[PDB]
Order: sequence, then C-alpha cells, then structure tokens
Amino acid sequence: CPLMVKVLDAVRGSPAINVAVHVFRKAADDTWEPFASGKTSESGELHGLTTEEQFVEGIYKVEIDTKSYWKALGISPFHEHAEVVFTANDSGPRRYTIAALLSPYSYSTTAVVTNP
Amino acid sequence: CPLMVKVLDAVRGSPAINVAVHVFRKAADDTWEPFASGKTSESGELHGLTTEEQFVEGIYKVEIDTKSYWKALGISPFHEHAEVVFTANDSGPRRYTIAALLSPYSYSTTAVVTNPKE
Amino acid sequence: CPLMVKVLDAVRGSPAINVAVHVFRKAADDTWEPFASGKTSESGELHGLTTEEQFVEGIYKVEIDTKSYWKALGISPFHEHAEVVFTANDSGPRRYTIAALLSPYSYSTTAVVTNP
Amino acid sequence: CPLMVKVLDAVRGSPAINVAVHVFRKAADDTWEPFASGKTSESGELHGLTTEEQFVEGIYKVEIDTKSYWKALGISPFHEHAEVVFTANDSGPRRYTIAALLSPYSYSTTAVVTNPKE
Ligand SMILES: N[C@@H](Cc1ccc(Oc2ccc(O)c(I)c2)c(I)c1)C(=O)O
Ligand SMILES: N[C@@H](Cc1ccc(Oc2ccc(O)c(I)c2)c(I)c1)C(=O)O
Repeated sequence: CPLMVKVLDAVRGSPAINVAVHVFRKAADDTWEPFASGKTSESGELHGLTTEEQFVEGIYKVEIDTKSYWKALGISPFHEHAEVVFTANDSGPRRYTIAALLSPYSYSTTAVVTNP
Repeated sequence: CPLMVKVLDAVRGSPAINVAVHVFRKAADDTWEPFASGKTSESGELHGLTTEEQFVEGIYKVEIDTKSYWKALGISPFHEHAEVVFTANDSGPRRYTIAALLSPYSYSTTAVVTNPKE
Repeated sequence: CPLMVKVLDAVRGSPAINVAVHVFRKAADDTWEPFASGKTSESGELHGLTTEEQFVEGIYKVEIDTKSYWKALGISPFHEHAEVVFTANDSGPRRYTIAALLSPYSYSTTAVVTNP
Repeated sequence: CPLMVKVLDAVRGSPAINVAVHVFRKAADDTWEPFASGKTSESGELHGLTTEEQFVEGIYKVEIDTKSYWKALGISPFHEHAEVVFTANDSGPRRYTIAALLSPYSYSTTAVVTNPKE
C-alpha cells in the first residue's frame, strides 16, 4: 500500500470520517489527471488507493474536501479544500502517509516517508 | 491592506525571508488568472498585493513557493508548494491575513479575518 | 490500552524514535507523582503505559523529552521539553491518543478521544 | 520588548482575546517563582511583561490559560493549559515572541528569536 491518508478533527479530538479525497497525477500537458479516489473510514483512514506498479515517480496532488466536512457539522469554514502537492521520487517510489489535522480556520499537514 | 501574508520558519525560529508568493482569482471560464505577486520581507511579511476596489468577491488561490526556500537552505523538502484556496468578500468586504509556519515535511496555515473600520 | 503516545519528526518526515516520555498524576498535595514511563519505538509509538484499573479520573501530565532528541541530531532546539496536561474524565475513563509533531522551534499536539 | 506573546483562535479565525498568561523563572532552590502576568489584548497580543534588565539568563515557563478561554465560549476543551518551557538569554540577550494557535483538542506553538539592535 504505497499511499495512505489519515485525517483528524481538532475541534472534537476524533478522526475525520467520510471525508472525500481525490488524487491527481501531473500530465504531459501539465494538466491534472484523476488517479485515485475515496472516503475516509471510521478511523479517518484511506488506503489501497494504488499499487506499487501503478504508483510511479511523478507529481501528485491530494485534494481533501474539508469544506463539505464542516458544513455537515453546521460550521462555516474558511477553506474551499486542503491540497497537498509533492514529487513521489525520494529514492525510487516508497511508503507515503499524508496526514492532515483540521480546524474551521486552519489546517496542518505532514508526510511520513518510511520504507519497511 | 485587504490581503496580507506572514510566513515563519520552524527549523530556525525566524521569519521566512524572500519567499515568493503568487495570487490567482478563479475566472469566469473557470480558469485561474494571475492577480498579484510578491516576496516576503525581512519580517516574513507581504503587503500591498491589492486594493479594496480591486479585491472583489471571488475564489482566490495563494500559492507559496516553499520548495525554492528549502532548496536555498540546502534542504530537499517534501512539498512542491503550499496553496491556500478560499472564497473572499462574499458577505461584504473583509481583511484577510494568511499565515504559514513551515517545516521541511510539514506546514501549518491559518487565517485571521477582520471586519473593516467604517 | 487506555493511553498511547505517538511522536513524529517534521524535519525528516519520519517517526521520532527513542524519545523519552514520563507520565505524572496530580497528587493530594498538588505535586506531581511519577506514574508511567517509556521510550518511543521504531514507529514513534508508546503503549501499555497503564491499565484500565490503574487509569482513574484525575489530572495527568505527559512530558516529552524533545531537547534530547534534537541534540542527538546535532540540532540546537528551543524547548526544554513538550508538556501535555489534561483531565482524564470525559464520560468516565476512555481511549486517549496523545500525538506530537516536532520541529526545532515548534511543536503541535492533538488528542484523539475514541471509545471502541 | 524582550518577551511578547501572540495567541490566535483556529475555530473562529481571529485573535484570542483576554486570554490569561503567567510567566515563571526556575529558582535557585529549583522552584518555579512568579515572574510576570497579563492578558491578551484585542489583537491577541501581550506586551510589557518585563525589561531587558529584569530578563536575565534562566529557565522560563509561559503558561497560557487555554481552559478558561474555551469554557467562556461554551466549549469543554481537552487541555488544562498550554505551557512553553525554554532557556533564555544564555548566549547573550535576545528578543522572544512565543505564538500559539488554539483549537479545543489541539494547539500549536512556535518561537521567533531575534538579536537586538545595537
Ligand atoms: N500516525 C500516522 C500519521 C499521523 C497523522 C496525524 C498525526 O497527528 C498530528 C498532531 C498534530 C498535527 O499538527 C498534525 I498535521 C498531526 C500524527 I503525530 C501522525 C503514521 O505515522 O503512519
Ligand atoms: N502575526 C500575524 C499572524 C501569525 C503568525 C504566526 C503565528 O504563530 C503560529 C503558531 C502555530 C501555527 O500553526 C501557525 I499557521 C502560527 C500566529 I498565532 C499568528 C497576524 O497578526 O496576522
């Protein structure tokens, strides 16, 4: 499982579940092509977006539908969505955990890059 | 100033100096159009991007070139850049401060929205 | 496992391993009595600090030896240590995950409070 | 000002107003002694805690009463308070800005250290 997403809610101290997430790969054109997609589980986690054969070196975009999540809660958010953009290079392709902690007016994100 | 940007560095505990920033407005054809550009000062601040008149209701994108900053320091960061996407001035005109705290594998961002003086 | 600690390194995008952690419980006197203690694993995690019988309602302190961690890396840190202080109340006692992301000059912390 | 505190609220995207702050200095008997006290202003800032003269080398503790702030809003937060512990002025005198970004179950803190003007 080369790419995983974890989202937490900072307002309630709990995972952020049923959060929509879209992954994009940079194309020739420099446009963005749809790649992988899901909704976070009960544990705020998303896995099995891709495989080690399909996940090659290149530029990816991870888009988190944060605004949908706050609306659902009756809270007016600042952000349209949270985007994370990185090169999936490093050594060669590896094990990426993209995590995001959310607040109505803020967000933090970190990457944990480990090889077993 | 209706739009102000503040960038800090978490590795050194100082302002992030000469950091490039690009602002875009979502166009009618649903395209991102260049709106304004600049670099952080000595205090990690960016002022004078726009005017109250110019800053109408819409969807804005603030892209911060975090990648070029870390490279200049000898670090190879994870992110290509930090982008902040929001709707502005949709319930009357406000003042926006977008702040970012940067690390090589992480970043945090918050906004302060204020109601102009009348 | 009523209380778990997870620590990540924001400079390197990896767990923060071999990080010393001390837990304290508020005493009668209002002093702090030693309670639980460990070192984070390879995954930056610490578990089995206590049991559901010993973990009763009260005030706890979680002290993370961050300065030791940066020194070891040849990096001069700001902080003497990172402290987290909370009431282990909520409903009755529950499932607490205390997480911390570290930078030489900053730190963020969040609590995830879930009941299975 | 050698020591300045800035607190922001992440739920509302505004400064954290009337937040109490207590500063301590580790004593010789290895006890925490009260050093200074105050409340954040309208801009979420706290100034005038101490003087260059008074602010000697030592170990300081900045305790922020985050618990009382959230209660005042109708929220029951996780933390009892936010504490920042650091060594100050140990390689000559500097200026310190401690900033905190607050949420009910989380907080983030960073420092900006500057070399005085001479
Ligand atoms: N546990 C995962 C990833 C993950 C996700 C969220 C986290 O908490 C925080 C705590 C504070 C923050 O600002 C942020 I962003 C995240 C942490 I620490 C780690 C793994 O290691 O595989
Ligand atoms: N001076 C600026 C804003 C500004 C900048 C950095 C800050 O610290 C932190 C501390 C933690 C964070 O995650 C972040 I993002 C910022 C804070 I609080 C506020 C203004 O008045 O608008």
